[PDB]
Amino acid sequence: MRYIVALTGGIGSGKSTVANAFADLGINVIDADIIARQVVEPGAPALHAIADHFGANMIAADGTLQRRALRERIFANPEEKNWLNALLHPLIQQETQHQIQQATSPYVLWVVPLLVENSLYKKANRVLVVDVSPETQLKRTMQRDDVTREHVEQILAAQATREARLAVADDVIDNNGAPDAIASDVARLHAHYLQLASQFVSQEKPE
Repeated sequence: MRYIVALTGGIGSGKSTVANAFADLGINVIDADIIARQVVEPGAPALHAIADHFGANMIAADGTLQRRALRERIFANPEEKNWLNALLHPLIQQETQHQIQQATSPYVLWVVPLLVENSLYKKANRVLVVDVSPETQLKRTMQRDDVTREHVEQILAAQATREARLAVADDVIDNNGAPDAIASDVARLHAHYLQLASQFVSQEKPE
């Protein structure tokens, strides 16, 4: 049984930067997006039901998914998008706990961009939020993606607010100024998490 520390943050908060810092400390990272990408890769059951629902030509000859192609027709008929979820959802769910169970580190870092939006913090033991100013969010996204300021702002208005994230955070790490000052905080958090991880299974009283 692994202690699950969930990580989340808005677009451009540098989630990857924080996750890698924990990775360097020996923690296994389970990214929610990679999980989502794997359940629809060659061999996966999800490919099948896709061909049965949307169509046979949904899956290329080499068995791989026409990922960027499917993403089109779905947003062309967004009412099926909900369907394409009841299918992948339980699978994502299964793969995620399968990889939590496979981790050997004292605790795992579960990076969930939509932690707040999908209330996935209800499945975490600890919630770490990487926090930055909305300004920084705009800045970094206007460079790493080459988009207008009103394009990112349009995204921000679609994700949970900064405050909504802080409302469910157990720990918060500041990341709006050089991916190096992070070292200090991660080390602190990491030390505490090991502490929590080693005691949670047999702890008689909360905290």
